[PDB]
Amino acid sequence: GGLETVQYVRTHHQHLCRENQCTSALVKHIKAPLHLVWSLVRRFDQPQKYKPFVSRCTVIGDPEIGSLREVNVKSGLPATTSTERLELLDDEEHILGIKIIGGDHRLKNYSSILTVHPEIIEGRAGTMVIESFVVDVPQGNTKDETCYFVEALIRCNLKSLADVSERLASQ
Ligand SMILES: CC1=CC(=O)CC(C)(C)[C@@]1(O)/C=C/C(C)=C\C(=O)O
Repeated sequence: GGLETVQYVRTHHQHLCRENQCTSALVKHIKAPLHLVWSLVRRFDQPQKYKPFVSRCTVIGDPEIGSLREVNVKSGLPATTSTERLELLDDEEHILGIKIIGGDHRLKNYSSILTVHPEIIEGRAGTMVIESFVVDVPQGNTKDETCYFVEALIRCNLKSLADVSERLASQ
């Protein structure tokens, strides 16, 4: 199911990419009810409640579909700021899509789709999160390098999402 979407994206989808584009998917299992995980992920205006590298986020007006956020990130990264647009938010089906449309970083034409799914983990309510992205390969890099570096960032985000969710769940 999870491993299945990951194999389809890394193979079929990667086959569909432009030569200067790459794509992958990450799966994370989280020992918390879907309501808790979804309540964190859906907050387009508050990524810093679980994304470890976001220092600041500004949204003017309601964080509704089509809005923009400006995020500042912590020191130590090849970036200081990113402007991102909310492309999709479906509270009934639990799907979130974003596109990065500006900033001083190296990710051009980055789009992500994140979905959240209910499951059982050791006889308890759990949640599976799948996040997939497509992004351009910056000039002097390869698809592999770009994918692995972006994957590291998403894994940090989903691990932190899991930690926060499971902490909240134990209450
Ligand atoms: C942590 C970081 C480092 C960069 O080099 C680019 C950028 C500033 C966009 C970024 O916020 C990337 C965040 C990503 C890929 C996904 C997300 O947050 O859902």
